[PDB]
Amino acid sequence: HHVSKGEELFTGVVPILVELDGDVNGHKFSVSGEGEGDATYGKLTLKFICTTGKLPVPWPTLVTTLVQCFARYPDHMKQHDFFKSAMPEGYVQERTIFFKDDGNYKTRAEVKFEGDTLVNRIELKGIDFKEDGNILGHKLEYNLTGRSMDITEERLHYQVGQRALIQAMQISAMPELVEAVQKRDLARIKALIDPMRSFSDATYITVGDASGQRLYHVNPDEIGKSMEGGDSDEALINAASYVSVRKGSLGSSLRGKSPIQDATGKVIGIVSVGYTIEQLVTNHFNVYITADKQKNGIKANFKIRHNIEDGGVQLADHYQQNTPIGDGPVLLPDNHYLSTQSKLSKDPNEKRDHMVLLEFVTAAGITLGMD
Repeated sequence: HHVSKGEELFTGVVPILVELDGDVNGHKFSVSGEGEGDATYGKLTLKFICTTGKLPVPWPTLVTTLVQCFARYPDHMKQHDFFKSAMPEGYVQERTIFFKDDGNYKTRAEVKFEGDTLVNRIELKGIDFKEDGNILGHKLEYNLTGRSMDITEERLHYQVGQRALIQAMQISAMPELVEAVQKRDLARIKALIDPMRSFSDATYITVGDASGQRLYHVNPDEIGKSMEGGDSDEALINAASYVSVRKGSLGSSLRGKSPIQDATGKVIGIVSVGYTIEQLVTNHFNVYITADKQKNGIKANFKIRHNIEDGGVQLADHYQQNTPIGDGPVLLPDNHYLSTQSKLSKDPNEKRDHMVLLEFVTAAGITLGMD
């Protein structure tokens, strides 16, 4: 064998460490990140902790700064994966984030493998911020919800379906859920699904009994009523796991369904993990990537509109540059983009100022080429 380099280092789950040292208008802070990435699904699960106390800036403005080497590049685009090609020596990621009518971030980061762990060490410098503004004043919603009805991205819709079915099958197989469904323990079911729902980027998780009556729902007034859509019988009766598109109480949604079975294999319930069509076509950002031949790397210029609390949008104009750390050859890609979806949540057992991040990054924009 040979030592793994490039995409060979991302064939499985890779531990992640993130270290941010920030300085915004003299307010210094540091963030310690911890998690893992699975480039097979473009999946990132990270937990960030402010090791200096309170964060002087909103957590959503640090998401982009706080590892696109875990992007899910399809087989026909793996020759355009600059991020992985620079591994393990890694790349330098530089950004200037212009917050409209406010200050700006300047971030320099080294994303490289340190041992078997992918590490993102960032230095952030923020200047010209107004203390009463949306950033220093903590006036932004705690989310990173996209608002771009953009492309057909058919393959990406299937991937969320795969993502929904993986969750539905995993949740339906949980022994604590099976026992709670048997005893019809609504409070126990709620206690099991609530944390997973807050972490998951899915719009909803629905738990039904053997006849399709809801034992759990995002709206408690829907508990006890029948599930809506007419696509639950194949799991309730035939014990099948599948993906379907039907209209539920929350509208038309892309949903993965799996039966809940006791030890004898008898169907006792059903789990439905769904993504509304609205969230499916809107909640995402496209990081359009182009090659920078002279600087031997890539450039990225995208926009993020942080929702201001009680109305308004705070534009965060990103200008990104990635250059290799080593001298080895790197993939200079054709024009493409990274479809990124983020779900910001909180650890209920964490007293320190923190942010839990679930993130899916998928490369697209280059067809298979069949003419």
